[PDB]
Amino acid sequence: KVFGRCELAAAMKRHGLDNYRGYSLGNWVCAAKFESNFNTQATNRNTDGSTDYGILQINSRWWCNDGRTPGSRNLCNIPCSALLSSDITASVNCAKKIVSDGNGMNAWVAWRNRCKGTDVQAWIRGCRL
Ligand SMILES: *[C@@H]1O[C@H](CO)[C@@H](O[C@@H]2O[C@H](CO)[C@H](O)[C@H](O)[C@H]2O)[C@H](O)[C@H]1NC(C)=O
Repeated sequence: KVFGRCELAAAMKRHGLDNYRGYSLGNWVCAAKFESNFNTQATNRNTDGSTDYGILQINSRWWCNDGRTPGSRNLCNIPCSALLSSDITASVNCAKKIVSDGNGMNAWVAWRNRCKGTDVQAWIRGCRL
């Protein structure tokens, strides 16, 4: 499913991401925009053989099991395919663990490179949240 900008903002807010660990909602919407372009089915292979999954492009090397990343970790205790669901719940719960992992949103390279330090509020502008 490809979410609408405000549609995703609403879904994320409902799942308690607005200000989770001090990161305002716009940060999360911005990260999703550049990581997957709001598409829950996004997958991208990484250099070391692992793969990123979902709207938030979560890595199989550490967070989920895809059965093909020899010696990876599954810290979110879920199969990576669960991160591709039109229901973002699993992606949100796993992201909550990632952002609390000590490096905040820097875990998301698209966020560091294109969101961090910008007017992230523009991303939820116009939405009825
Ligand atoms: C993207 O890849 C990053 C590098 O592998 C990864 O960051 C690592 O996460 C580890 C989690 O146990 C640990 O904190 C390392 O110090 C850190 O470099 C990051 O989590 C990945 N991002 C996502 C969204 O999967």
